[PDB]
Amino acid sequence: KSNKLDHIGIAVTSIKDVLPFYVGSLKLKLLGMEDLPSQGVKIAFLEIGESKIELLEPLSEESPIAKFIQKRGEGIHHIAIGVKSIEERIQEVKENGVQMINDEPVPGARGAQVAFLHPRSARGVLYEFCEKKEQAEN
Amino acid sequence: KSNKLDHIGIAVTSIKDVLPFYVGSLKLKLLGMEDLPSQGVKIAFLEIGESKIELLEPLSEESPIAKFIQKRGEGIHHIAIGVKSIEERIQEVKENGVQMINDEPVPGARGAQVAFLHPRSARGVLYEFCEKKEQAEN
Ligand SMILES: [Zn+2]
Ligand SMILES: [Zn+2]
Repeated sequence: KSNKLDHIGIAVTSIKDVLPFYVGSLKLKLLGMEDLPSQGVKIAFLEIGESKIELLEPLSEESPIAKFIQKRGEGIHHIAIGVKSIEERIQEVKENGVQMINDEPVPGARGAQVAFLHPRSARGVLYEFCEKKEQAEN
Repeated sequence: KSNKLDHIGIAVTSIKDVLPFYVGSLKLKLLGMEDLPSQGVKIAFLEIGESKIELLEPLSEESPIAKFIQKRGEGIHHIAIGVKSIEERIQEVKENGVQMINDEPVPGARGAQVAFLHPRSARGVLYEFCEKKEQAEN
């Protein structure tokens, strides 16, 4: 409980080339964008209800996203679950037998602390735990 | 606007075999299940915030889900956007050049009227428009 659907990450070769579909056809609001050269990605955030769609564009051929697109093609990359305490959640899923890609949280989009669960624990789905500092008002 | 993230459909070979992960490790609440022999699927609904995760298990080898698992493996199948008027939304995206799998709504899970957009219009992502009758209270 308190689990939220934070976002869905979507691998694309070009944010610019899909914005006409997302903004023009689906009528989602583009919140903004960010560069994350440490993960080799540029990201665009689209609002969908209380969640977001995160469009992930590779910055170089060595980007994990470029590798994903090469092996699997463009499409849905991961589902992020917003959690209250990422350290405790990692410890709990590990105690229950889940294999992690990230045993310790790492920097993700929007200054969030993130950790990816191994798809082999989840029948081929890539889940991300996402802990964000609570910010609203003014 | 008024777009909601209704659910994420996830293809699995067995609902029973993944419930330990979803309920035990991720601590999502299992809402219930349904058989949809017309789409050749059994479905389990897990609550995640205001959205759901929809686990799709094929009922036979001829199921579109069985075919998907055969060609792509288990993993994320589609993202459903809840809309207020599905007829008008289909007409609008078509006018904007989106190719539909379903030009007319068809019966989906939970008695919803649904229509799938063609992944070739959306860079390999399968989107579903989902219109549900509004039900709460008592
Ligand atoms: Zn993410
Ligand atoms: Zn669906």
